[PDB]
Amino acid sequence: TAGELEFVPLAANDDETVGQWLDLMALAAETGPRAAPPCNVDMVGSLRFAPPATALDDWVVRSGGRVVGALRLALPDGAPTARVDQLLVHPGRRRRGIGRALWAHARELARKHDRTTLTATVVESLPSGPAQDPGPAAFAAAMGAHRSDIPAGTHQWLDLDRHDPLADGVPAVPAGYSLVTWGTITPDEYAVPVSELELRAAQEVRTSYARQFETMRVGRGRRAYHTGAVHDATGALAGYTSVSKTTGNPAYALQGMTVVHREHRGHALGTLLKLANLEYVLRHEPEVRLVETANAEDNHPMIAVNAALGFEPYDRWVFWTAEAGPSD
Ligand SMILES: CC(=O)SCCNC(=O)CCNC(=O)[C@H](O)C(C)(C)COP(=O)(O)OP(=O)(O)OC[C@H]1O[C@@H](n2cnc3c(N)ncnc32)[C@H](O)[C@@H]1OP(=O)(O)O
Repeated sequence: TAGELEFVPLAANDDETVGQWLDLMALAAETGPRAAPPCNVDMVGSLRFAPPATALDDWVVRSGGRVVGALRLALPDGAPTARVDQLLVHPGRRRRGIGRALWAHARELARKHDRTTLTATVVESLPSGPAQDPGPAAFAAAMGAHRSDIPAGTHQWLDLDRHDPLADGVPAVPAGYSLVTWGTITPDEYAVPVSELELRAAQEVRTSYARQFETMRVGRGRRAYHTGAVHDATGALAGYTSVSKTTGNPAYALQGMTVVHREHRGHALGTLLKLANLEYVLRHEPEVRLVETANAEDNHPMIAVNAALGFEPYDRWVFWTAEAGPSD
């Protein structure tokens, strides 16, 4: 084992290592999937602000005193899994065993932390979209992982220079409803409704958990655009939608989920929300051209509604699991 590679914990206040890790990512992305390039604010931020009720176990591996690879695990409280958020080898040092060594490290950490399975997201090909590097899938299989049975993510791209869903402007707001907007922090009055929109003083635990996500994203320098639909006669939150923007990459943005309350369906609110919030976005983020989103592949309509707005299916986010295995 030892000699060639050194395992070192990745720590936010370690400027040099952190720097070499940002560079590794930058270098890797040049020959990785289609993606917004890593944002350094977002990435250094991901070392200071963890998601709620989640422990981060981050590592770097070195050859000759330099970072040649990285492993980040997310450990959700209570759960028996360890999510592999990053397992990355310098693109000029692949096929020497590093990945294998990182993966043995991941299992040893899962085991130590009382987790029985590792999960990962692996980029693969869509049945008829553009062929993707098969390496990461063959690595996964070779580590002993299996394709899980939860349906994969259909990962889509809208490109505003090839289609403008706003060509006819934003549609008419249906009678009885008004629109509202907010930024990175949910207004006090919609906190509870947002959190319940898709379902005592258990609301506080909920509201507080959501607030930790919102601050995580700000800590990571992300801006966010929300549009809400309100039912005037009841003042109920009928639906909302969002878009997330990293400090980096002025041309890129992330399209979030669109939610519409069960009792307010049938009024094209979903398309209204998407279109109106996009208008909102471009007004403050005029350089945005490339918007990404992802849906459960098994839900064709939601995907279709996105296609109608010009998002095209690009690549496939497949879920894998593996056993942490015995310590003994
Ligand atoms: C669950 C996961 O972690 S999936 C991987 C997620 N990470 C990424 O996609 C990030 C971008 N890619 C990378 O960093 C690298 O391509 C990754 C992580 C494979 C790193 O792998 P490396 O360090 O190059 O591979 P490594 O040398 O450790 O092991 C490869 C073993 O797995 C398989 N394997 C690894 N890469 C490949 C590949 N590109 N094509 C085919 N088989 C591969 C082979 O069986 C290989 O066996 P060995 O050479 O005798 O033949």
